[PDB]
Amino acid sequence: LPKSLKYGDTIGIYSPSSPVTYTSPKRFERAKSYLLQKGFHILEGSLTGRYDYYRSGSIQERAKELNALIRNPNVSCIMSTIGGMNSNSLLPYIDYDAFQNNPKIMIGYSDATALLLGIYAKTGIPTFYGPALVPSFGFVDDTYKYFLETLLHDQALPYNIKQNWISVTNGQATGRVIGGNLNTIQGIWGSPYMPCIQEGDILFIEDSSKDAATIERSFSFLKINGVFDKVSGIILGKHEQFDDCGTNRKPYEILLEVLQNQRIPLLADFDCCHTHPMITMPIGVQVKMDATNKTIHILEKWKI
Amino acid sequence: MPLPKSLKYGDTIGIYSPSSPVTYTSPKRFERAKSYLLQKGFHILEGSLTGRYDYYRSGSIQERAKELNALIRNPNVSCIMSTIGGMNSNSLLPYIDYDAFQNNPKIMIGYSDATALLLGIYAKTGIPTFYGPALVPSFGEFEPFVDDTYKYFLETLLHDQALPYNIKQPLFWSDEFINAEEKTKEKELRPNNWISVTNGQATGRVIGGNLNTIQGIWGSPYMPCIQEGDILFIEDSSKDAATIERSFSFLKINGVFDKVSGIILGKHEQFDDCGTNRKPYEILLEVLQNQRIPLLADFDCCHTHPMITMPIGVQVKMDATNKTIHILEKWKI
Repeated sequence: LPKSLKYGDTIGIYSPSSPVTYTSPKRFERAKSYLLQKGFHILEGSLTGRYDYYRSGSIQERAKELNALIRNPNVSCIMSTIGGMNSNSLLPYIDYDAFQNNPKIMIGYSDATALLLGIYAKTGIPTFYGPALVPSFGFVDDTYKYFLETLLHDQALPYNIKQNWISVTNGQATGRVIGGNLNTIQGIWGSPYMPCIQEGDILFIEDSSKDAATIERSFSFLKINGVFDKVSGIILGKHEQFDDCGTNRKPYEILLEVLQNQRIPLLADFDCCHTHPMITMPIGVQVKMDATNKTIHILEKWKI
Repeated sequence: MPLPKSLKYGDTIGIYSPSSPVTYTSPKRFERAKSYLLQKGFHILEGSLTGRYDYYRSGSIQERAKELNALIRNPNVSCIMSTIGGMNSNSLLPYIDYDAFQNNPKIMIGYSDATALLLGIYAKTGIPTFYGPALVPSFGEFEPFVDDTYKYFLETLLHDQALPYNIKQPLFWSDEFINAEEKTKEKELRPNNWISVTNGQATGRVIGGNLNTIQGIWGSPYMPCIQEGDILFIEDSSKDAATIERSFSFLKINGVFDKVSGIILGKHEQFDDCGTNRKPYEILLEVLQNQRIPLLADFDCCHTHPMITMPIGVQVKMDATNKTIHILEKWKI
C-alpha cells in the first residue's frame, strides 16, 4: 500500500496526453496556487509548458517525465495535469519496479485510467480515481475535502463513499472493485496492463461526452467479453454531456438492453469521474455496494 | 477451411442494416444504390429492417440479429451485404446463427463497423469473409469510381482466379469532403500510389479490418486470435491523430507487433492530423520504436474509392518493397 498523504508533502505532476499546461495556462496557475496555499509542494514534470499539438511530447518524452516522478523518493503523490487519449502509449516504458519498491499514490481520471489500471495490474498496488490538477483544482473545496478524506485522513472501516444516484436494479454485491473510464479501457484490454476481471468483482465504469452509439458499442464489448457473467454488481458513473441521439434513453437504459434481463445489481449516476465535485476512490480493493439503498463502502485498507 | 460458393450472375444479394438506419435517413441514395445492382441483373432481398428507424440504429439488438439471421438461414441468398456500418454491429454477435452459417457458407461482405461481423463469423466458423463494398456508400449515386469498385467485387467474388492472385493497385482514387455552404460533397480525384513505408516481404494469414471496430470485439470469442506470422490488415477513417495513436498503442501493448510478419495499412480518408503534418503511418512508426516490420501503406481497401474486395483469413504474400499483394490460396468454390 502507498503511504498516506501528509501535510506539506510533494505532489508530482505530469502530462501523459493533452498539453493542458500550455493551452490552459491560467487555469493551470490557479490550480497550482490552490494546492500551494494548502501547503503542498508541486514538482512540475519535464513536459510542463511544452506543446506537441495533440499531446505534450513524444511517447518516450512522456514516459521519461512520469518515470522521473516515480523514481523520486520525495514525491508522495503523482497526479496527471489532465487526460486526453494517449496515456496508453506510455505503458511499455514505465518503471513498475521502482514504483513497487516504493509505492506512492497515483491519482487521476478519464484517460489516466490506462495508467491507474496498468500500475495496479503490474504491481498489485491500489491506485486512485480522483482529481487531475487542471480540471479539478483549476466546488474545488469539496473536491479537495474528498481528496483529503481518502488519501490523508485515517478511516475506520467500512469507509462510506458518499456523494441523486439511481437504483436501476436492486440488490447488493461485495467484491474487488475494478474499472474506470470504459472508452479508455478499450485501449488497454487484453494486454498485461489490464487487470483480469474475475468472478465476483464489482465493475466500475464511466464515460463522458459520448453518444448513444459509442456507449452501446462499449457496453456490448463488455457483454461479448463475458464480463457480465463474472461480475457481481455494476457501478455506473454519471455521463456528463451525453448525446442521446434523440432516443430519450439514458446510458443505464442502453446498458439494460445489452444485459437482456440478467439480474445484476446496478447503481447508476455515481459521482465519478467527470463531475464537479468528484469522489476520490481506490481501485483494486474490496467494496460492498448496495444498489437498492444507494451506498458504497470500502472494506479494506488502501493506504498505510 | 470451408468456402462459400462463388457469386453467380442473377444471384440474390441480401441486404441488412446492423447499425445506422441509412435506408430510412437517405432513401434516395439507397434506391439508387439498389438500382445499380438490379441493373446488373442481381436480385436484392431487403432485410426486415429496411426502412425502419431507431435514431442512431435501425432497431433493437434483437431485431437486428433477427434481420441478419433471416438472411443467413435463407437458402436462396448467396451473398449478404450491409447497407452501411456505423458503430453497433458488435451488439449482434451473441445472437447470430453461426451453426446455420457454417453449414451453408455464403459470402459475407462489408466494411467499417461490419468488421465486427466479418471477424466474428470467421472466428466462429473458419469461413473466409470479405472486406469490401457496402450497398449505399459503395454503389450510391454520387460515389466516385463505382464501376471500378464493382469490377473488383466481381473479380474476387464471381470470376475464377488463377493463384497466386494479384490484387491490382487502382490507377486513381478519390476522397470526399463537404464544406459548410454547399449541400453536396466535393470529390478530389488523384493518381494513386501504394507506399513502401518499411521494405520487406511477409507471407501469412491476413487478419484485420477497421481498427476502431476491432477495439469493440477484442478479447472476445468473436475476435480471431492473432498468431505468429499473420499479416495484419488495418484501416481507419475520419479519425484524428490522437485517436489513431491510441489504437496503434493498443496493438503494441497487446503484443501484436511481436507476432505479425507484416502490416498492410489502408488509406485514411479525411484524416485530421491535429496540425502536426504527420501521416498515419508516421504515427505507427513512432509506436513501433524501430521494430522493422514490413509495412505497405495507403492500400485501397478502406473508406476511399474505389474499394478492393479482400478475403480475410486466407494466406497472402505482401511484398512491401515492390508494392504487391497476392492471395495464395482459394477463398471460394
